[PDB]
Amino acid sequence: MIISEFDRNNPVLKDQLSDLLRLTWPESSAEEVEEMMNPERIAVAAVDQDELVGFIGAIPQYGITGWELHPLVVESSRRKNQIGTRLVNYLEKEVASRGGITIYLGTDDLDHGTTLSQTDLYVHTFDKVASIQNLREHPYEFYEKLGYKIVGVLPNANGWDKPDIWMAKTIIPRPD
Amino acid sequence: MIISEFDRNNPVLKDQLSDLLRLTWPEEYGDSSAEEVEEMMNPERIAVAAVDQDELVGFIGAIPQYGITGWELHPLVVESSRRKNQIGTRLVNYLEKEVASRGGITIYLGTDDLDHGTTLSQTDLYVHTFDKVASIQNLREHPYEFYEKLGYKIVGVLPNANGWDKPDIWMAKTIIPRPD
Repeated sequence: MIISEFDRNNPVLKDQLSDLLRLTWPESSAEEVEEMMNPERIAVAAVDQDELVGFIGAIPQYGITGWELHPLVVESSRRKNQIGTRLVNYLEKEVASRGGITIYLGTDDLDHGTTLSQTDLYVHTFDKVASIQNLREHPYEFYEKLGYKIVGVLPNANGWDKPDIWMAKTIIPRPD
Repeated sequence: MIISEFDRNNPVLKDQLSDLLRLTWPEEYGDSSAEEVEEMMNPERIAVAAVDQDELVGFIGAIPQYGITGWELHPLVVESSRRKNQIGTRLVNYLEKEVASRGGITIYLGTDDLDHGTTLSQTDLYVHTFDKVASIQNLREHPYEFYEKLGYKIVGVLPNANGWDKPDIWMAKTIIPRPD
């Protein structure tokens, strides 16, 4: 398996990304893939032989300092979590290379995956954020293991008690 | 002065909006004004105008980011007059009503602290993040408190968003009653 910057001129590789996004989330695909091919963004591919098994992207939202991690998609396979970890690490390195400081992301709790759903998050917001528990292997803990910290929540974002969890990580050393 | 829905077929209103976005924020919309005005008039979005004597004095917009339930408040632009905060309060209230009418549940926004406007800047926000958020103080009339007076609560911050110790403050408010 090789991790490299996504070659945006391999059309079948792009269509592989578009099938991957088609199959992981039924909620089509070519339009969003073309948004992910913006030269403004960072696009990283994880390729085994000529098969695309992983893709990760980042959007510069705050100049060059703040980047949003979107999306991360890995074919359901063996070592899925390892490919995802490697892609995250490579993306952090790319963002640092361009003068980036922090990567942040939103991961939704749509079906009671965490203890932040099914509760009124405006009451003791940060006490509930600090005491979060993973109820159904929600991906938030995946990023928590890679150094990302929950720094915010959007109450009722996707419907009542279906919030978005905001996680961030500063990927370069603090100046001293 | 009247707050009403922005007429997306008014080129005169559009050019007034592009003049306001140019003059209030020369940094952002000096070259982006026609482009971003056309981006702000997307029919999926909400566009609300504040007009006094056929002059566009205020504008507020909202983007549906989470289906139709979660909306981001962007942008809010008021001409620098003595009634700036009244116009803004007025626009926020009208926008909340608009978003609720369209099936929206929560409106959220980001307000950046670039130069020590609050106590959340000029510090490592990764050290005692939520205690520093809870003990926040407005040092130089930062807009976060303007939104706090309108019912918005700080629900998150992004440390080092705009550079080291120049964070973004995330605020949210749910605009419809809790169903029982």
